[PDB]
Amino acid sequence: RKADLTGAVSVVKVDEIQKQGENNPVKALQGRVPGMNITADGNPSGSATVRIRGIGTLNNNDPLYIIDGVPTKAGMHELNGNDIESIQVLKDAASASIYGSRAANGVIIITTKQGKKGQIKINFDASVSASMYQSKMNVLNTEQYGRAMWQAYVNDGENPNGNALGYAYNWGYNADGNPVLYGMTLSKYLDSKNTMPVADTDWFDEITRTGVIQQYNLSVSNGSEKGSSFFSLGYYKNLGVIKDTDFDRFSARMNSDYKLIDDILTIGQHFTLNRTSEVQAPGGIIETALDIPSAIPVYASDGSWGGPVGGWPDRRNPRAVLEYNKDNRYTYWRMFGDAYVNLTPFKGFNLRSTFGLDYANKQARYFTYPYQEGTQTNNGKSAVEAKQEHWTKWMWNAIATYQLEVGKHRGDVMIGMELNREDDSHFSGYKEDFSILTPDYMWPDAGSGTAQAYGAGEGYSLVSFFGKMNYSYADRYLLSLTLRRDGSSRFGKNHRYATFPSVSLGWRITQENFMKELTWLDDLKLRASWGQTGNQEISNLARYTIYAPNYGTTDSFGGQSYGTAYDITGSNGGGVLPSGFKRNQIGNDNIKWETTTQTNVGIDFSLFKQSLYGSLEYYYKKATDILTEMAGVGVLGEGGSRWINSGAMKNQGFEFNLGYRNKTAFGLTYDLNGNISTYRNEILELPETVAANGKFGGNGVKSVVGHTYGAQVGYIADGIFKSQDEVDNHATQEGAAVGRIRYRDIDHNGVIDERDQNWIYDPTPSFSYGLNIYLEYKNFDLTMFWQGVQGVDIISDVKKKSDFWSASNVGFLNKGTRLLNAWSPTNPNSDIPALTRSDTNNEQRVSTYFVENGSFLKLRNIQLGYTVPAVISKKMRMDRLRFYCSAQNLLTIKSKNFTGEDPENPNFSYPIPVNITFGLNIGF
Amino acid sequence: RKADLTGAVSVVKVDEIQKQGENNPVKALQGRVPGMNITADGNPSGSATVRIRGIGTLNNNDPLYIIDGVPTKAGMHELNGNDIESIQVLKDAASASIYGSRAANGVIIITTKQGKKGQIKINFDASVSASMYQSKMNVLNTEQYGRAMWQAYVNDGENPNGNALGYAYNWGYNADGNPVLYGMTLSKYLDSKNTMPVADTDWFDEITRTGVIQQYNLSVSNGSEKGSSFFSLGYYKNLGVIKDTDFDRFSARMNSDYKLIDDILTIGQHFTLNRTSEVQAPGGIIETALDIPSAIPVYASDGSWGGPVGGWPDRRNPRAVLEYNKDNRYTYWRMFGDAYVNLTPFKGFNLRSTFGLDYANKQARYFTYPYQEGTQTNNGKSAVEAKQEHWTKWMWNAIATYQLEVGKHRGDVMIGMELNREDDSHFSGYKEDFSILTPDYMWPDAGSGTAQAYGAGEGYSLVSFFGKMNYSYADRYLLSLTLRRDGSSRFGKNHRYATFPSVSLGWRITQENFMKELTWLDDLKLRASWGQTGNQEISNLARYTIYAPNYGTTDSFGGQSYGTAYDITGSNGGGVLPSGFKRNQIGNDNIKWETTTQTNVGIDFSLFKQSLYGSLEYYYKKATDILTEMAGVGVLGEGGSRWINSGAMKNQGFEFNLGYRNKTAFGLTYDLNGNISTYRNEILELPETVAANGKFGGNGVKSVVGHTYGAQVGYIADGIFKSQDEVDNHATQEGAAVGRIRYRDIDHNGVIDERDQNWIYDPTPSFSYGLNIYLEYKNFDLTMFWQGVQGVDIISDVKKKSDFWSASNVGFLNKGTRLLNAWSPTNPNSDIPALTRSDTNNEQRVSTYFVENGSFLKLRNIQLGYTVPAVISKKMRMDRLRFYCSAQNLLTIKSKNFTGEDPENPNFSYPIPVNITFGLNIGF
Ligand SMILES: OC[C@H]1O[C@@](CO)(OC[C@H]2O[C@@](CO)(OC[C@H]3O[C@@](CO)(OC[C@H]4O[C@](O)(CO)[C@@H](O)[C@@H]4O)[C@@H](O)[C@@H]3O)[C@@H](O)[C@@H]2O)[C@@H](O)[C@@H]1O
Ligand SMILES: OC[C@H]1O[C@@](CO)(OC[C@H]2O[C@@](CO)(OC[C@H]3O[C@@](CO)(OC[C@H]4O[C@](O)(CO)[C@@H](O)[C@@H]4O)[C@@H](O)[C@@H]3O)[C@@H](O)[C@@H]2O)[C@@H](O)[C@@H]1O
Ligand SMILES: [Mg+2]
Ligand SMILES: [Mg+2]
Repeated sequence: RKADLTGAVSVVKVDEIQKQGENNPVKALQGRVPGMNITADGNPSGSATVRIRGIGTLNNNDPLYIIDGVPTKAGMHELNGNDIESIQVLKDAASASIYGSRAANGVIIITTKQGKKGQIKINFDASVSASMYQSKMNVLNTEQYGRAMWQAYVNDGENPNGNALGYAYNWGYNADGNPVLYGMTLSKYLDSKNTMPVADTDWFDEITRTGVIQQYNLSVSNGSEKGSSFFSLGYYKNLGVIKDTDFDRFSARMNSDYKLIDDILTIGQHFTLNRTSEVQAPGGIIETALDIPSAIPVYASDGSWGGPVGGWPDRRNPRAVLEYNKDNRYTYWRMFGDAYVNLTPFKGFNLRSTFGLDYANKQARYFTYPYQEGTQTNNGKSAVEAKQEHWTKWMWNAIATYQLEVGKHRGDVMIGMELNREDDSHFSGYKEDFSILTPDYMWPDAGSGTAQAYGAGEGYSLVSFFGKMNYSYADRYLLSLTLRRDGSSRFGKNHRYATFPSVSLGWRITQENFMKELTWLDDLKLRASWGQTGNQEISNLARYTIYAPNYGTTDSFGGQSYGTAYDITGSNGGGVLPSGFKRNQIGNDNIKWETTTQTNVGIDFSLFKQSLYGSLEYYYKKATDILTEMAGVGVLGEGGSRWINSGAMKNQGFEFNLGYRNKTAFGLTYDLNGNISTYRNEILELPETVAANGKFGGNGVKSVVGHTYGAQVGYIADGIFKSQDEVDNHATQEGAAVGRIRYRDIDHNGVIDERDQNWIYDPTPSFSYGLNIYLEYKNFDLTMFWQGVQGVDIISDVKKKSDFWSASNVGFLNKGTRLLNAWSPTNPNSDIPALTRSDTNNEQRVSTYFVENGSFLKLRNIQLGYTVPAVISKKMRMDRLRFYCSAQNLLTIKSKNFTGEDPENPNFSYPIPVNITFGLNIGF
Repeated sequence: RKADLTGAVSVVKVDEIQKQGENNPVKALQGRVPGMNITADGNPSGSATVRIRGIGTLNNNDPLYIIDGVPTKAGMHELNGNDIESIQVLKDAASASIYGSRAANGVIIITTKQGKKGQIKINFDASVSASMYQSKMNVLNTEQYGRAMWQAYVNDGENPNGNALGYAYNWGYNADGNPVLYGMTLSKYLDSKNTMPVADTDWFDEITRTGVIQQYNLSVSNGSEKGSSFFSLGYYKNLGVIKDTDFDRFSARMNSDYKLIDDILTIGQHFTLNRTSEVQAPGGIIETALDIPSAIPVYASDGSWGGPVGGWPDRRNPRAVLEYNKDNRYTYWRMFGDAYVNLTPFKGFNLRSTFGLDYANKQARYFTYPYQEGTQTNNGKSAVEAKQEHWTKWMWNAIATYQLEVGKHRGDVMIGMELNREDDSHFSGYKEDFSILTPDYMWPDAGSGTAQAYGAGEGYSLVSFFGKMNYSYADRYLLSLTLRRDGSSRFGKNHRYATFPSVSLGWRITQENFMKELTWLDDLKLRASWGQTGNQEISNLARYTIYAPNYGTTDSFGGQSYGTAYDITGSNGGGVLPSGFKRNQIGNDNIKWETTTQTNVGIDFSLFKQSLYGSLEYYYKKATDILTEMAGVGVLGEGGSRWINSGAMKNQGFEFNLGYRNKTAFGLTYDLNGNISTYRNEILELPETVAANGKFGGNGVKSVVGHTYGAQVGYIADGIFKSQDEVDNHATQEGAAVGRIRYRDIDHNGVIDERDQNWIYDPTPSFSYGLNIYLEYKNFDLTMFWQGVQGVDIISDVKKKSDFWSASNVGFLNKGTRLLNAWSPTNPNSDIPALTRSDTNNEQRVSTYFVENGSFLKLRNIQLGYTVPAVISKKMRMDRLRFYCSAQNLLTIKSKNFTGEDPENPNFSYPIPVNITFGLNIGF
């Protein structure tokens, strides 16, 4: 049962959602909804990025979740998703407009479990899972690193014995004169102090482990004619594959409703409390682990943490970083409550007053221990940072609804007034100069150094007046008209309020009398919708020219703190220096709402006695007057960024969902759910400065206007130079040599320069598809979900340090194993460029070499279960007893062009592990 | 129905509690419970101090509240007391031992409302009240202040015109030579800059207002055979009489219970969330208002805040202080949840697992604005202090109970394991050097001055194993035996655990067959109890020798910060100075539990068909091995304080409760509830240093051992010297003169010295009584509650600055009106000493002059209500509709000896106002 019946509505089967056993219900529906992209890195929390109907705006694209009628934008990883009864996604502007003013990026409706009338039930779910690392990046060992360094040295013509890294090479020349390596030897200690012995260390294995996930839920519901109630307690814990990273969550949900005065009066409430404690991996931990060479031992001779010495590259120990970061635990309390009252003066009139509250508390204590890893140290810096953050959102809604059933005409008229208020604040203290260096002793009162205080606050408000009218004729013709008047505190008084209309039409062809003989065609409906929605998801202080007294107490990297504090006297400090103000941004009083117009056409069909159902959708989204933050022209200096309505986004998309469920003669019930979606995005208008800096694409070389959002311009790599004759024949370029990347001459001017660039990267897949198979046979239920993406290109940063030697910010870094298969006179059948120590050809530039085919098809979740027969369960008095074993991310298929692994996450972010889970469900 | 039936249990009628309309339910029962003292200053919050059975320990005496089986010690002002169904107070150690290990100071049982089976109900309560200031302290106006100053000057023999305060006196001598004042004149401006004009300002009226209190509660309950539920929403707001002080609170409570598996399994939960925002009055605001003379204007000539100039005393403007303190608003979130599960393997066995959580969050932002009030200023100091505090308590309880009903013998055997864990933390940031000086701009990131960070954390744990056995023979002989094994983390391993037994006996005389003819005697029961309880309410870090790195970042008054930071180089600062550690206290590994033995004897009677009921109780409490924090001997220096078991407290008390309810021929129902209680406290053992410093009494002159706790030693004032002959006849003393206080010579040595002191102050009332009258007549209900205290002495600090001139730390301060009635040759019929400018006689010493009779009798709450007749309510479909008007603290009677006002609060704390309230109750 769709709650709109005339728009693009996707209903998610919650039974399959809980089968995957994911903490975040959103992450479970990664590819089960057409026109919906869910990206998850794989960290222990269920945090993920959601994109509905592609990218339709230049500001934040987070969709507006709605739970029990309360809107929000926070992630669902911090909420208990196991007590969800129904999930509805509103991807159409006309359908989602009536649910709030923040429906620009789509609306997701989440309904919590409630006690069913006339029965009382309980459900206890237990789940234990083991997570194993699968995308183990292959890196060179000590011998492989030495061989690669020797190959680079001999390719560059330098003496390999002058590496000054403890490597002694016994090598010679073959008959053809190509250098050949016979053997290598290493000094026992990398330094002259004999404190860092050489060893073969698997850093990826050292920093990874086998995580343990435990989930325990207990829900009880009780219904009655005078009311109903529901109480759920949930516990979740996930240990990440990366060491010293974990996330656990307690959840308590209480829902109830009461009917008084012979069903005239109703009072209901839905409340939930969550407590999530998490230790997160440090930024770029995978990058640090990959960069550090395997020759560095984990522990030194004296038992201290190992580190680079002498000429080894300046890379911190990933194991020591994880050990020091294990105490950076943050606690998050989530408060999601709602109380509603409903009154019915007569049969057709309803008045609902609803109050919703969302209170978020975050407390963190970050520690900075003194470390000395060889030549890497922080000069004995020890510090503590105690941070507190508060978020408070409250919403009040007044709804008046009238329904009439006169003749064959059904008419619903609803009006509503909504008020939203959000207030955010944060404050933190910083202390230094500790002695014991333990979490127990590291408190700000126990410090003896410089102390700093930080603190900020902000907020906004929303006012909405909405009206919805629905007309139904003969249960065959449906018309919907809605109007919205929305205002926000982020705009000036002149442009505070804006009006948004939406219209929807629907015709049930199967109800027409001219096809009564079509018994096979059970149902057929054609619907169209044209709607307008408003977007204002911008900075709260957007229309004000912001001047702030940035003294310079905030930590900055590279010294570009831009603080305002100068020793005008010239006493080299010693006190409070004079301060001032700096401009953060230039205000603009002409900013207004961003108008997104959505046109949707849908065909819903159901054939063979409601067995073969499906829907086909075509949508066109056009966003104009987009509030974009343009940067300064260059001479305007600091604070030149300002918000302006100079954007234009276009999205043309197709979606197709199909489902076929049927039994079998011998007792097998098979249900197949197929889904496919495609979309095309385009940028039509953009400010000149934004197109020049290329923040939305183009890399600052060409304007992204007229091209897909996120498209990147780069060079074209036409293979590599296999001979000097090839170098001479090709157009002249800087750094051209044998074994180097050959760049195509686009304009045929005879020289390779900055103008030989074209559009090479397009982050738009050809189509994303999903397939869910459910089989029931003799109390055995098997679930199998496949998700695939075809026609998508990906930029691989791992390739930059796996296909080249010394292609990073620093040299002598550890590289990938496939680097051993580089081009050489001995091995001419290779496409990887020859190893070198100097990047004369400048191979770090953006080109088609780093663009790979991201197409993949992976088994997201497979589950085999056994249900106890009813007679045994009744003998044990149990209503239901089930067991199941599942595998998540067990198998995947990638393209041959993709040289790396894990096409979903081809970057240095958190890896995606394989989960093996065993679970039980009891229905006492 | 008492939940112990064999111990000292007080049942509080909740219907009368809600009649008073107080935010704190505890404050409502100020004198309705025998042997229970409730002290409330009168601030907008319902904060109050509770003492059960007198003072029985030298450490914190706060009783252990229990709500829904969850123990706590936080005040009930932050919780919603309007949803309470029953209140039980356990003042006996034997009865309260089984409810927790913190029952040393008594246990209060609070039960929340639950849905009654088979019905569904709603109650809406509205209340609007006005609070008016009644205890307006009388202070001298400009003319009265000038007259008093002239009288003091002429009494001291100095020239009154040399006061240098702008007062010019035209005065002369009478026939007898006594000076007489004819007239006075004042300069228009108190300063030479003509910026502070003279005016007659009523500071008490200026800083006080008429407060408004609003209360709105809405509760709904629904019961069924399969479970029950209850949901309550409450809002309270109180504006204090002192300006810029207020307290509001939102409360949401959800209770539910479910019965599954044919009543074998039960799952229940009780949860409440509270949000209290409060701005409190600054410390000593009443004292500051009284001290400042009335001649100081509220506003200066230029419109700025007025302040003293020239020779006027250094007193800050109370109105300006209140105006600057209005932004010191703190927010407090309270989380009180509990979930329990019960299983019955068969008829007589029960297993209960209960988990309770108490989470408290406090966020405050204190502002320090730059002020310049005449000569009073802070050198333009502006600062912000952002403080965050977290408290987290969690308790787990496992209870196994068995009941047998064999023959005439009833046997209950219960065992239980309880675990408690409390963790507290706090951190704050401090910033300075602000420019705009508004709450919006005052944030730590916006500051430009020195920043400080403070932070601390602590906690403790409790483990308890308890067993209770109850035996009943013929429903006539009752025996109870309980044993407790309690351990805490605050002690060492050797003395971690302690054992506490308790025994109770009871005999129902009315059940004996030898008095079957006593029809009038409906019921008579004699009970006795002897129990032992453990007390460990001490500092968490009590057994450790504490060394802390107190750098000196904490604000201190007078410069005694005791920080550890010295400029050993001698560069006058300019950086981080070297620091160290200091000893806070000396540890003691021999500390153990404090053992309190309570012996109670009770007689419960009920006569005339359960119409005249009552109870008489006698209790003896003996606390030994009391954990007291003794100070250093004097040469031990800092950190000499340590915890030791060297205390002994004795309490002998009597209580009597009576109640008579009866109807009348013409239709009047009268219920009278009388209560009386008395107690005597004594200290038997105490450490020598504690007795020497006199922290528990004696004022450091004589040991408090063998005397009542809090007793004070002082001189004896035998009137005043009315002539020189009286001075000559009396024993010689320093400062003796005509009109000065005469001090009795106790030892008859002929000279008044420090040894002429005796016990003068005893803070033990002779008896405290209460009387509640409830009258019902023709739908009119009248409630009248009187509370009286007799035989209590009070030390009046107001007298020190109302009966003397220049008796404070500084001179020329405003004094009371009664100071005008001082002794003089013109007015010899007076007991107030003659005015003087020099305290040669040293009248500031503790003496019987400042000891007054604190006996009082006040109408705590009177309420007249009208209930709509049932037929009209049914016509309007309402189940109940009632209105009421009430007065709180309307009338009081004091003793003639008490020269001041408000005997309950005779100090400079928050005043107690008169409340006039109108309320309505609706039962839809
Ligand atoms: O600084 C960028 C870098 O650091 C992070 C934190 O690791 O961001 C710092 C700030 O992000 C905040 C502000 O909301 O929250 C993000 C983290 O807190 C969590 C807790 O659940 O999310 C809070 C809440 O806000 C979102 O993150 C945004 O809508 C939602 O996803 C979520 O519901 C957690 O998910 C985030 O890690 C604030 O807490 C930090 O000060 C990272 O975000 C980023 O990588
Ligand atoms: O410094 C003494 C003087 O100042 C007060 C605050 O005005 O105490 C200062 C510190 O007391 C703290 C520590 O708990 O709380 C007291 C105030 O906060 C409130 C908020 O509801 O109470 C908090 C919580 O702790 C109790 O006070 C003790 O168990 C409980 O009553 C209550 O549940 C509020 O009631 C108090 O005013 C801390 O907040 C301050 O830093 C006063 O206590 C005292 O007069
Ligand atoms: Mg070219
Ligand atoms: Mg003497």
